Amino acid sequence: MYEWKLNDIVDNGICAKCGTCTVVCPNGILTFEDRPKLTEECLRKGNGMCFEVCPRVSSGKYQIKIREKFKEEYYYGKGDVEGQDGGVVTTFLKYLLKNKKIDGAIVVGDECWKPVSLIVQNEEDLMNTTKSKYTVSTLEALKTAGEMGLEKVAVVGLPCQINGLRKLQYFQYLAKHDGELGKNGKPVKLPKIEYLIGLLCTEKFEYDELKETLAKYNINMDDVEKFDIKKGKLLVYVNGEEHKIPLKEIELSAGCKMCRDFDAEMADVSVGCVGSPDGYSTVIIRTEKGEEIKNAIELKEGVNLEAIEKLRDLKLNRFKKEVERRKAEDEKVSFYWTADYGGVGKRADGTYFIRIRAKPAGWYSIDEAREILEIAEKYDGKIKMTNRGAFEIHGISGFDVEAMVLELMEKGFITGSEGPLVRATLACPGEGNCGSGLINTTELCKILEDNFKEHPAPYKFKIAISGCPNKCVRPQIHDIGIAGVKFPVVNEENCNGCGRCAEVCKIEAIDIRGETSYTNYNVCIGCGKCIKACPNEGRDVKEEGFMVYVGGKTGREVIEGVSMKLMSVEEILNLIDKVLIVYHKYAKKPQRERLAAVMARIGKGKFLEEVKELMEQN
Amino acid sequence: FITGSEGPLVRATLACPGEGNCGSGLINTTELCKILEDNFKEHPAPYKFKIAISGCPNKCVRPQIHDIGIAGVKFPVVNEENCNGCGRCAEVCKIEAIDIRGETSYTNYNVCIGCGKCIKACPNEGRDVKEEGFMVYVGGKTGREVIEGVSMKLMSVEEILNLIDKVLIVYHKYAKKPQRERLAAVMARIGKGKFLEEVKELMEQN
Amino acid sequence: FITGSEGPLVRATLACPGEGNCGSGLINTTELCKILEDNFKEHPAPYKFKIAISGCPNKCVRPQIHDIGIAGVKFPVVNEENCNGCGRCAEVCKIEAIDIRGETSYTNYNVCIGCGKCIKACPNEGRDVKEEGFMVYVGGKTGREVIEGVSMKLMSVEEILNLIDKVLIVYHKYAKKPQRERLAAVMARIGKGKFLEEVKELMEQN
Amino acid sequence: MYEWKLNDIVDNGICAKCGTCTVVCPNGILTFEDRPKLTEECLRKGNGMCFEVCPRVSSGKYQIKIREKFKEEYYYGKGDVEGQDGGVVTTFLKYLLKNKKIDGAIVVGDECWKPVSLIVQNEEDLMNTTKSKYTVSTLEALKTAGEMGLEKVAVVGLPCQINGLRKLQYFQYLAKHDGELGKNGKPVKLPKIEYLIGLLCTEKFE
Ligand code: SRM
Ligand code: SRM
Ligand code: SRM
Ligand SMILES: Cc1cc2nc3c(=O)[nH]c(=O)nc-3n(C[C@H](O)[C@H](O)[C@H](O)COP(=O)(O)OP(=O)(O)OC[C@H]3O[C@@H](n4cnc5c(N)ncnc54)[C@H](O)[C@@H]3O)c2cc1C
Ligand SMILES: Cc1cc2nc3c(=O)[nH]c(=O)nc-3n(C[C@H](O)[C@H](O)[C@H](O)COP(=O)(O)OP(=O)(O)OC[C@H]3O[C@@H](n4cnc5c(N)ncnc54)[C@H](O)[C@@H]3O)c2cc1C
Ligand code: SF4
Ligand code: SF4
Ligand code: SF4
Ligand code: SF4
Ligand code: SF4
Ligand code: SF4
Ligand code: SF4
Ligand code: SF4
Ligand code: SF4
Ligand code: SF4
Ligand code: SF4
Ligand code: SF4
Ligand code: SF4
Ligand code: SF4
Ligand code: SF4
Ligand SMILES: [Cl-]
Ligand SMILES: [Cl-]
Ligand SMILES: [Cl-]
Ligand SMILES: [Cl-]
Ligand SMILES: [Cl-]
Ligand SMILES: [Li+]
Ligand SMILES: [S]
Ligand SMILES: [S]
Ligand SMILES: [S]
Repeated sequence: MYEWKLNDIVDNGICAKCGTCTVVCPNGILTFEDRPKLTEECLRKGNGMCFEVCPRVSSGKYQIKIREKFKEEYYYGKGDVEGQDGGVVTTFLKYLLKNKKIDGAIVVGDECWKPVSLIVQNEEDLMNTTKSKYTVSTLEALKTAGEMGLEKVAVVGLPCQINGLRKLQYFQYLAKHDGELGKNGKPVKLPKIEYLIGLLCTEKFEYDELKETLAKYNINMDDVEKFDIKKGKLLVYVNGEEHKIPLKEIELSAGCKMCRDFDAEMADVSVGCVGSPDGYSTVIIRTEKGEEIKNAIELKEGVNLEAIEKLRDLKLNRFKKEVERRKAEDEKVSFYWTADYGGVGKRADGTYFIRIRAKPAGWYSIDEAREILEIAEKYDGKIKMTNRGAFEIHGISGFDVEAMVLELMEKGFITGSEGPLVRATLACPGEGNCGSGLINTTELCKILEDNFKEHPAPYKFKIAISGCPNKCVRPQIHDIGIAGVKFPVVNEENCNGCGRCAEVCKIEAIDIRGETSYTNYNVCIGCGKCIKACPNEGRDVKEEGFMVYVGGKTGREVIEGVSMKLMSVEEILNLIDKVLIVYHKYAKKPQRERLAAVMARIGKGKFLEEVKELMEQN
Repeated sequence: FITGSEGPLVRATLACPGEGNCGSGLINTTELCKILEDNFKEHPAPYKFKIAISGCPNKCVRPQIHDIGIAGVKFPVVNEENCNGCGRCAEVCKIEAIDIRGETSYTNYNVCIGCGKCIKACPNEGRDVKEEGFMVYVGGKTGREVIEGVSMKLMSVEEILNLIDKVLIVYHKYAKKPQRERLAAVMARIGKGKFLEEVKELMEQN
Repeated sequence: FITGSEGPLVRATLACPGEGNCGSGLINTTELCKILEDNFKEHPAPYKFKIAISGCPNKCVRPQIHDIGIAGVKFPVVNEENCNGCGRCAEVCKIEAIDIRGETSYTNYNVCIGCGKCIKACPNEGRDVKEEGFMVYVGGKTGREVIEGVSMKLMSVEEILNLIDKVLIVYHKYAKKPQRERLAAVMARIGKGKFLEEVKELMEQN
Repeated sequence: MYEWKLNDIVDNGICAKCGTCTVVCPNGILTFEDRPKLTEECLRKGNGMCFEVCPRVSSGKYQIKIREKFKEEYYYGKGDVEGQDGGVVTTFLKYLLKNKKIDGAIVVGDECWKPVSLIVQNEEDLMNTTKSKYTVSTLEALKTAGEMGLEKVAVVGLPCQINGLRKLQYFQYLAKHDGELGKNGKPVKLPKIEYLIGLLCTEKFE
């Protein structure tokens, strides 16, 4: 009926039926019935925020996870309400409402097992939403919460819903622009999602399919008191009886076959039954927001982690079997999980490139280079050497990306230097390799990489380290630049005006006069060459070390960083850490505002003064 | 294998993956790089001489600060009959050159860098090509000093070959300090307009 | 009295006292300013258009960031038979372009800006005139942005009048936003080399 | 009454009743009856192109005249049709139509001495517009010509109308921006005003 880009996901059985896309539309022309659908013509043909938040187009997982910095602490517990298992989810939501942490909760109730998305603002309304509904649910109450103007909500969701809503939270980083403007010039109205409470999930069903399946076992769904999925069985409690149906005999919603995420790995806290005794819920705490559940539930340790891990593996194997089937039948596949990994980019022709983060100063062992070539050959890749000294492998099929990246990681290689984060530090050969080198660039590069590699930033962030003021790797137009320097001072007792030093100074900073020489320090760049060329011990070291620049860049615009001063390695590490903090503080446009643009916007002195203050608190 | 790219001569030409490889690529950077290498590799110059070719205005290989720089460009012009003000193109323009107004859109050509992104993103055939080709810069460098080359104009491959040949001749004519004076230094010394005028004259005799 | 120097037109030309008034002056700034005013005062342009004339490279009236800039210059060349390496000239060169060596001296022409002071300070007729005249810059501004104009070359007063006339014509031709696009913005938009090439072609038809 | 800034001119007896303001509105919410009138709410409260073309707010005459570079040659004559005086205006308009110099003429007819602004495209319709109508006239047919898509017109106007239409021609120089965009994101549709034929005038009556 209407042209809509996501029809590619929905019409080919890849859609998770999570409901994320239908809550973000600023024109309100999307609704979720049995699937996402347009209620009228979209002038963009679906080229917009719906498509951009869809977790089955692209997971966004790597860029989200490096920001959330997930932990993984395993507990089990029970609350004080009768729930599906322990009543933990509802008890936690009651605690968050009581303590004014949220204005409401987005939860799933039911009308005779037909799920309904609800915005609940009080304990009484929350009590109708306990228990699992094992059929397609939506997130539509998020739109209602936004119409009501609620500031903050918690959302309970299946893994696919958690993944969509993490893309919503991180939209500016993943889509690289602000939320889509509607016809009236304004973005969609939605509450802030303050807590993401995830459910473990192996599958959900279409309501009609479940009801028909039950009818085959002479069960009237309308009469069921409770459903459960335990140990490969659908449990059905009706008329005071427990009925078991093997899950193998029930058709799952088609999109669950394309699913990889069992335990809602991106949630603040994930809750399930696997791994914990009956009557308790398993609780996997991953973030500081999730850590607040400790205040709501008396938690215990002793989870059966292997029971959880086996379901992770079973779900992954199901996904792999379905992808292989689609490959064999030439059916549509959306390679949404390529974004689980750093260093993966999509080429113009729909295959991918994999960037191996450049090693310090571009040194590679022969064995290392041979290993890269062997992996490239195995996957039909083509070698491209980048201008930061990285191997980049081109032409990789979406079907091979994950396997190849994992093989590279097993051999010890890090894929990365892509996306809004600290890119591979670029250093020259430096002292003891290049005859002009004044500092150990390789080791400083290794130190900077060890401390900051792949650390997130509002936009790409690039560091360069040159061994001398020739600045071959261009530190004076990098976000942070370091250049080795060694300034001379003439020794009056020894210099005899022989004249040799002036000959090696290409910038002509030396004045040979009578029986002596001078240095013009308004021109001298501290290359140290005159000190090394003098045969008469006529030039001593005035000052030497690591010269530092902050706030430069190339690309669309050339900006020279602000010259700072000579700094020690400890000071440089402090500086980089605090620059990243102040950049985060003031950046307003992820994936658009480089550090130099933030400094320009707020004032170079103001930005540098705040960095110095944080450094001194360190 | 050819050992080289050292000393006072035309160094290895630096090109990105370009069109058909990078999703942003607008020109065949590899083939143009091969052409420039075939014509000028290891040709002597008063000092090191570096050429760069970027596939689009993101300029990853920094052509705007090379002795000679080329950047692929593709400028848009809105088709008033098709554009409906949907708003999608403005979302892909990171430098915010696009004005969405009512049922149409506009381009601010004092900001637009000709990346072509809006043309590719439009779902309604609302943006056509205004102008496209190889944008050329002359007289930049990095190293001890950062100098942005003089923006020239769009040029054909044949014109670029003529230009590079003539730049090298005029550089040799006016350079006085081999191994110290880059092209940018010679242009600064004698006047950028004087230098480029003489290059143009030699190109026309060609 | 003429009321003016306001709106989108050629504003009052700004000149320093120059030769015979300022001790550093090398050219007759008052007369050149009078000539430019007589030829172009209040002439329309797409946006304000400002000319400055400095008497020497100190550039007190800032010709290097004006729409058209002129600076008087006088470059030295050492008279090898007369220079005795006394050292006086180096003392008056604030930019330190002079190398005193043994019984002679040298000038670093990658630094010398042609102020002529060494010629005047030498007591031994050791420095003669290498080159002198009106150095010209095109396409600078201050205000909301700082832009340095493109260095051209030394020009005659006859050539400068031709240049200004043709710059104004090419500026009109390519300007799209009256009262918003300065000359520098038009040059940036279409390419500095492209703009200056068109100017030269019109100058040659004159 | 709908808020409209040009009410400061109309309500204080300064309005010339030329009609210029009511032809430029890109939303078509201005009409001219006995005076300029808003037919619905203006979101800008009249802060826009109507006010910016009004010759009684600011003449713009200096910036216009330095561009038009008016001469002043005096003649008298008669055409070949019966007019007010010599029939010169109608004859000239008949010549411009016949030689395809314009697609139509904006002229003032009458219904029993009530003036009516007309867009005429042939000699037959032009002949009903001879003679002076000494009461308030408008320029409203410019809007019709714009709706019809006519490329070029001639306009006959009283001095105040000529002054307003010169501001329209020079809008970007005087208002310092492009023509106002309507709610649909597009500017007003008007023909290019290729000829402005002014009438001498000491007064008009209600
Ligand atoms: C591979 C590489 C070019 C090369 O030929 O070597 C590259 C490749 C891309 N760059 Fe870059 N950039 C690469 C170095 C650069 C550099 C130079 C550097 O980093 O030393 C710059 C300018 C220096 C700087 O940024 O300070 C650079 C400035 C950009 C920009 C403009 C950024 C800006 O702030 O102006 C973009 C576009 C954007 O980010 O919007 C971009 C975007 C890209 C993308 C990801 C665009 C795309 O996919 O549509 C390109 C991937 C194509 C591919 O096949 O890999 N690339 N890019 C370089 C990889 C370096 C590495 O190993 O990590
Ligand atoms: C290998 C390399 C650095 C790297 O880590 O990758 C390099 C290495 C040297 N550079 Fe460079 N330059 C290298 C790229 C650069 C660049 C970047 C570029 O070319 O894209 C620049 C600045 C960009 C530019 O020049 O426009 C650069 C600016 C210099 C300069 C200063 C030139 C100037 O005009 O300011 C010198 C010293 C000199 O020429 O006096 C220099 C001198 C040198 C010498 C030959 C100095 C020496 O031997 O004492 C270094 C050789 C050391 C070695 O181990 O190879 N190198 N050098 C780069 C080789 C590129 C290639 O494959 O051909
Ligand atoms: C009087 C003066 C300032 C002063 O204290 O001396 C001046 C006064 C105004 N300038 Fe200016 N500008 C004056 C020299 C400058 C200069 C310096 C120069 O011309 O040497 C510049 C920057 C140099 C340049 O333009 O290259 C300058 C850049 C501007 C700008 C920004 C232009 C730009 O392209 O960025 C504006 C605003 C605009 O044009 O939009 C402006 C606008 C104005 C206006 C007309 C704005 C207004 O009326 O709202 C000011 C009139 C106020 C008044 O009381 O006169 N004025 N203005 C200067 C008169 C010079 C003369 O005698 O002709
Ligand atoms: C379709 C589905 C499949 C599941 N599969 C597994 C599994 O394989 N293994 C496992 O360990 N656990 C699974 N669970 C989770 C488990 O059944 C319990 O829901 C979980 O342990 C929480 O129990 P509780 O007593 O603490 O929560 P309660 O206090 O009972 O609260 C239950 C919460 O679940 C939410 N909810 C219920 N149905 C839906 C739905 N369809 N979509 C979104 N939210 C919903 C409600 O909004 C409510 O907040 C699944 C749940 C669902 C809905
Ligand atoms: C209100 C008014 C006052 C005038 N006062 C003087 C005066 O003081 N001194 C003087 O020398 N001449 C004045 N004239 C001009 C003069 O009356 C003749 O119109 C002029 O000489 C042209 O005559 P014509 O035979 O060549 O033109 P014609 O061929 O007769 O054509 C006359 C043209 O006048 C236009 N026209 C008529 N009435 C109006 C109007 N109200 N508004 C705009 N356009 C109109 C018609 O469109 C037509 O094209 C005045 C005209 C008007 C309308
Ligand atoms: S208006 Fe935007 S969010 Fe809505 S369906 Fe269209 S592209 Fe999607
Ligand atoms: S996976 Fe979710 S966000 Fe994507 S099309 Fe389906 S319901 Fe929409
Ligand atoms: S298996 Fe669960 S988390 Fe996955 S698509 Fe299905 S309902 Fe969503
Ligand atoms: S920056 Fe200096 S030490 Fe490093 S490769 Fe270049 S010349 Fe050698
Ligand atoms: S510093 Fe050394 S090389 Fe230089 S003039 Fe003195 S003695 Fe000679
Ligand atoms: S340290 Fe280098 S730049 Fe400085 S005087 Fe010595 S040779 Fe010259
Ligand atoms: S310059 Fe453009 S085409 Fe080339 S790699 Fe960069 S983003 Fe791609
Ligand atoms: S050019 Fe295309 S993407 Fe942009 S507003 Fe117009 S129809 Fe939409
Ligand atoms: S071509 Fe690029 S810079 Fe220009 S308007 Fe389009 S997206 Fe923006
Ligand atoms: S620019 Fe030179 S001649 Fe003019 S006042 Fe200044 S120092 Fe004197
Ligand atoms: S040029 Fe003159 S002032 Fe300079 S060292 Fe020679 S004799 Fe002395
Ligand atoms: S002309 Fe001036 S800048 Fe040049 S060497 Fe003489 S005193 Fe120095
Ligand atoms: S919409 Fe604009 S032109 Fe029309 S009355 Fe309003 S301000 Fe005036
Ligand atoms: S444009 Fe003319 S009719 Fe309108 S307010 Fe001004 S003088 Fe009056
Ligand atoms: S005297 Fe004539 S030109 Fe003046 S306002 Fe009246 S009608 Fe217009
Ligand atoms: Cl998912
Ligand atoms: Cl970040
Ligand atoms: Cl040579
Ligand atoms: Cl003009
Ligand atoms: Cl008037
Ligand atoms: Li010396
Ligand atoms: S990049
Ligand atoms: S180099
Ligand atoms: S000004």
